[PDB]
Parts: sequence; structure tokens; C-alpha cells
Amino acid sequence: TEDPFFTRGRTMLVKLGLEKYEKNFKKGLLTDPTLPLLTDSALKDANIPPEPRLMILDHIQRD
Repeated sequence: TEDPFFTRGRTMLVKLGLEKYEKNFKKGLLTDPTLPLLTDSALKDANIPPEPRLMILDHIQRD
């Protein structure tokens, strides 16, 4: 079930093949509760480059 840490985000990144950015999620406090609320600007603020950002947004917006 949903908890306030990072496990669901990590599983999502693994599926999307973007585990290298889990570090960015942790430093930017993009915890599991933020996942459905993520925005391009929030991801850009965590220093994630454009094409990876858009892969993640497309996913959390439609899934």
C-alpha cells in the first residue's frame, strides 16, 4: 500500500529504465505521494533532463 517514501518511484524508474535518476528523486523529495502530482517543472527542478522528464510525465499522467 501507499507509504511516504521512495519505493514506488524506484519501481517506476526501473520499469521506465531510468533508475539513474532515483538519486534525483531522493534529493528533490519526490516521494511516492508526489508521483501522481509530478510536473515537468518539478522534474526539471530535480535536475532531470528533458527526454527522461517527458518519459516520466507521460507515464504518471497516463497509468
